[PDB]
Amino acid sequence: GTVVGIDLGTTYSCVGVFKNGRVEIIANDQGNRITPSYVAFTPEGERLIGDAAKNQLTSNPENTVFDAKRLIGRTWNDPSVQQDIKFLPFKVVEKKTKPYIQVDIGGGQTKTFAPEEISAMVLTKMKETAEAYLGKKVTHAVVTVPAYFNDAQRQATKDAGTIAGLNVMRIINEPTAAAIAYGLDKREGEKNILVFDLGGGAFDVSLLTIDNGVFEVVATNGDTHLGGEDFDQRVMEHFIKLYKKKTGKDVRKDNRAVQKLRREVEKAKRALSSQHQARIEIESFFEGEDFSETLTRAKFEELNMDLFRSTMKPVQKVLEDSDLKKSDIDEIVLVGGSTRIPKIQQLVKEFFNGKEPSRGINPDEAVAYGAAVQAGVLSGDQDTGDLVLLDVCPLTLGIETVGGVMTKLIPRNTVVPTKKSQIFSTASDNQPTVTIKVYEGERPLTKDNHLLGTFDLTGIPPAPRGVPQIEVTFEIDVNGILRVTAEDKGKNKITITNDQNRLTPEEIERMVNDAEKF
Repeated sequence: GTVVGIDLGTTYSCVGVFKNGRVEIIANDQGNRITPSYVAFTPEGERLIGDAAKNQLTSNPENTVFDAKRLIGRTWNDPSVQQDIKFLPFKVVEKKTKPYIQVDIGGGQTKTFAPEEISAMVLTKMKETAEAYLGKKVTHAVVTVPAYFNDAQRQATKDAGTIAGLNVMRIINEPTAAAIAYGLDKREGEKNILVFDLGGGAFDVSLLTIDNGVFEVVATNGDTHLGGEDFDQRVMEHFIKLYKKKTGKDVRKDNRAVQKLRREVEKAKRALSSQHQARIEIESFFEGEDFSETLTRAKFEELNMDLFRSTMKPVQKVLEDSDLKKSDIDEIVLVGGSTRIPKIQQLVKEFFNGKEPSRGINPDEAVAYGAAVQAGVLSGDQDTGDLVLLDVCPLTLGIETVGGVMTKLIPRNTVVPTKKSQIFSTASDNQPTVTIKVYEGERPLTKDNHLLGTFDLTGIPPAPRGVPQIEVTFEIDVNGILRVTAEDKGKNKITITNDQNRLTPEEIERMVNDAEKF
């Protein structure tokens, strides 16, 4: 059928379709070309998704869910998850070592959701938006992820797609999608394009070469827990502390107070993109008292300056990894909602010695636009023109060798799909199982990198230590997701079992079925 492109964002999502020779970004039922990544359950049992969910946050905060993009593919004990919990009104509980979400779905009835199920609801809303515009069912999609997403975050996004009843044909890295929006139909030779992608929750920088519809990522780097949400938390914290100093009272555990502050902080941030001061006004803030304060642009900037400045380190790294200087950059493409912040634009400009970013790019839509073009290509639409993408893995994959040392299998910035094979053997006589832990990251020792998964090579026939010869192949697919397989080089196929913190097959089937009821 008609394959859609969905930008699944932390705070906002966007859907496009390639039709009649061009991309159309599809407006939702309220006329908005972006939709809040919010879900809510009214006290009466109505499920709200998008604008309606966000609009009732302050009256029903404990049963309004958002920020799921910063919870998927993470463990409960991740310090980033524990940071966000302080500013999230909904209950987050540990289940299967992961942050699950508990809400009241109506009439006092508790329900627990995996964060993938929240993202599935958002994807369902984006699918419905496209279906209303197209006048037909949508079964297939290209869905975006941050370039710096790890394996678990990628797989969790695909699982969200599955739970939404979508066949996710391709997971596309956000800056790659944005590069397509910039570069589609340009015949300007080969150019070095830097995409600076700072959204509601994640930060990516990618350097690409673009040449007449051929897009190649040379290097990428970022931080999947740096964006708008962090800047909002800094301002919320400022005003929580301001109230503490004024009254002596702590509002941090009052969800109504904190989320009313969130609403106002969002509006102020938007206003401060064009004004130098904004008013924070809350009628019934805490214990019958109102809240009435000013936020200057200078204060907003001061509260966030360390975070704003931290965005230049990934830019530095991508230039080094690509063997390019600042002066080799032909265009700077700014995408993501946080690139509307004047100070962010100034810092990027100053970092590039006064160079102006590319005009004609809406930072809220460019990623969706690119996703819709790639969806057009995967639908066989010739009006997209020749469109070739070469993308990379963001993180070095490795294994542990003697001394806790990170030993490389596949280095960062390798074009995918790619594979690496290695022979493994046993450490003791008659050992029936060999366990291999795979890590993601650039640090010297495995303990300072991220555990991707534990893989057990099982059914190894009895033999003396060191005699078995098992060739394990580690393959990263075009989506950026790892598959591990094994062959006895001495019955050829070796059964591998893995633990990668993924939703179980039973979970996914149950969650798919539950979603179909809505």
